[PDB]
Amino acid sequence: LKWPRDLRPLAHHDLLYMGQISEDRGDFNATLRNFLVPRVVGSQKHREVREFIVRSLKDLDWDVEEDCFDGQTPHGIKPFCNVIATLNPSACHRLVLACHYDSLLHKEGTFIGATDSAVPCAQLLYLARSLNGKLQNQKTRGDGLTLQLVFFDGEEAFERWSSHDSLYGSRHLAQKWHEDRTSAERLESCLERSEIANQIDRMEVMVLLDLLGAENPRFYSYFGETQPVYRRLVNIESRLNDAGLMELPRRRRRTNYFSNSSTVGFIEDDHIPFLKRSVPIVHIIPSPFPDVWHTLDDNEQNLHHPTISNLNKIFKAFVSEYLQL
Ligand SMILES: [Cu+2]
Ligand SMILES: [Cu+2]
Ligand SMILES: [Cu+2]
Ligand SMILES: [Cu+2]
Repeated sequence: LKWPRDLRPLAHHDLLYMGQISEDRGDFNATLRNFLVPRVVGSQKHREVREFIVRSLKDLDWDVEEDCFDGQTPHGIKPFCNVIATLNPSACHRLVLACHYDSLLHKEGTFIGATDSAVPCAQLLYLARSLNGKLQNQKTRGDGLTLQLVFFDGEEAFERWSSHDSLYGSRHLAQKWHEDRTSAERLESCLERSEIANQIDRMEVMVLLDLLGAENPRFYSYFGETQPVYRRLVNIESRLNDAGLMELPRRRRRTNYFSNSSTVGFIEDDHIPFLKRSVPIVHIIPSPFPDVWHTLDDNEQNLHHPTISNLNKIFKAFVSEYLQL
C-alpha cells in the first residue's frame, strides 16, 4: 500500500543550498533564546512565549489560530492555548509539523526544557522563516497541499500519568478536528481518491519533533504506516553527508541519526488522540532519550549546536522535498 502522494526526490541544487547554513545561524539562535525560559502552564512567561510564536508566524503572512480551552488537571481547572498556523488554510491536505511549547513543572526547581521542547519549537519557526520565499511561492500553485505547524500546549504531565492527567492540547485538538465535519467538495484540490469526512482527515502526515538538541540522537521508524516518509529523512541525511554538508567533530565522519532499521515496536500511547483517529505519524524523537531528559540539566549550555544545525538541514530539505519546493 503506497503513500497517497508521489515522491519527487529533492533537486541536487536544493540539497546543496539547504545544506550550507550561511548566518541563518543568528536568526536561529535569536529565535531559540526566546524559548529558553520556564514555560509553565498558565504563567506569564508561557503566555509571552505564545505571543512570540503567534507574532512570528503572522509576520510571515500565515493564518494563525489560538485554540484556547480549559482542562481538568489535578491542580484544578487550568487554561491552555494551542497555536495552529496554516500557510494556505484552503489547501485540502496539510503536511503538519508539531511540538509542544509548555515546559514540565519540575518537582526539584526551575526546568528550562531546552531539548524538551525549546529547540523543537525554535526549529519550527526557523523552518517557516528560512523557507518563506519558496513556501509563499508553493502556496499559490493550487495543488491542494500546504504546510501547517501545531505548537501544542499542556502536553507534559503533572503526576504519575493517570490516563486522565496529560496531553491536554492534543486530546482537545484531536477531538475538535475529528468533530468538525467537511468533505472534498468544500476544499481545494483534494487528491483524487481521498476520503475527507472531517478536519482531521486533512492531516496528511503529522511530523512530531521532541527531545532534540543533545548530541548524537538515534531515531528509528516508530510507525510502519509512515515508513515511506521516514525513509526520505534517512535518504536526505545520507545525501547531506555524501555532499560533505554535516558538521562532524573530525574529518571523514558521518552522522547516522536516522536508523535504516526495520520499524521498531515501542509503546506509542501518547499519540493516540491522533492514532485512534487514523492520523499517520512520524515521531522524530530519540531512542534512548537524551541523558538530560527531565533533569534540571536540560538547559542552554547542554545543547549541541552542531547536531542542531545538522538536524535543521535535514528538516529543511525534508520539508522542501515533501512540498516540492
Ligand atoms: Cu531550488
Ligand atoms: Cu516534551
Ligand atoms: Cu518531557
Ligand atoms: Cu512516538
